[PDB]
Amino acid sequence: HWGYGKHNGPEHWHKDFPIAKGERQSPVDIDTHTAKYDPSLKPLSVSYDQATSLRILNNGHSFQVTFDDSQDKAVLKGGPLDGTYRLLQFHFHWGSLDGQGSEHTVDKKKYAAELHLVHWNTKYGDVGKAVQQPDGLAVLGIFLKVGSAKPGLQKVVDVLDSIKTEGKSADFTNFDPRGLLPESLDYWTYPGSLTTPPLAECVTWIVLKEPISVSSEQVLKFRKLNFNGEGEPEELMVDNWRPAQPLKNRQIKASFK
Ligand SMILES: NS(=O)(=O)c1ccc(CCN(Cc2ccco2)C(=O)CN(CCC(=O)O)CCc2ccccc2)cc1
Ligand SMILES: [Zn+2]
Repeated sequence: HWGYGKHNGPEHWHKDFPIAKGERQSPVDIDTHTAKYDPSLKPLSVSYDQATSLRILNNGHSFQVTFDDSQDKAVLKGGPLDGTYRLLQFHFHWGSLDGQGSEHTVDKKKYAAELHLVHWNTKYGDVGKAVQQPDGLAVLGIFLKVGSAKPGLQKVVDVLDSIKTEGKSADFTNFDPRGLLPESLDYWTYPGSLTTPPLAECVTWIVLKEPISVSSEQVLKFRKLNFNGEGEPEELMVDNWRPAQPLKNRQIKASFK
């Protein structure tokens, strides 16, 4: 029922999910002058060498690549995190135009898209239990700007024709998510939430400072996806981003001076 349109978009979500007006909702604007360097943060550890991708799918609000999280293969540790977080899936949020699409903003600047690599804290045993914990998930957020192509994204782009409509999926094995990362792991971090219903307040956000560049042709292919299912009226999957939410009683910490 929820979506991104006028009658079911983010301004309506609170009716079914009252935590939408909660104390640690995401995304937020990152005010770079107020975020404070935290020398206590340890270096991020992104260990994706053994990642095992499974499928790519259109779920009606984004497209997502899933991973086998049956074992400690692709894991995120360090930075603000205590313990080990397993990669479950990645997906994107994007705009109808290059000047919008990201969920987080930087000094109110919106990027053309935002990649979310979703990880869960293995101390809770399974992701369903983790989403009920304030420290259950860690999402690594990476901004996309339009410029040069990202070679590591092309395998994704070239299969989107096969999952145009909600409910479609395809095999997507042997995809290496390391090809989606920027050079620098400098980041901002803050406690927040899922940015789609149920908006659970279970996420440590780690947002990389350095965007990746993708080409206009790559992002154009994102915008040809459909929110609707096959055999329904075509509604292009664009502007599937939640806007910045109030920061409230939170501090955004920087890993870098
Ligand atoms: N944009 S964001 O902030 O990065 C972002 C926004 C939403 C989510 C979804 C997180 N959630 C919650 C959810 C609930 C409904 C929809 O979603 C799940 O992952 C749920 N689920 C699917 C995992 C999978 O198979 O992928 C786990 C399976 C499970 C097992 C036992 C009991 C309950 C659930 C992730 C990132
Ligand atoms: Zn997301």
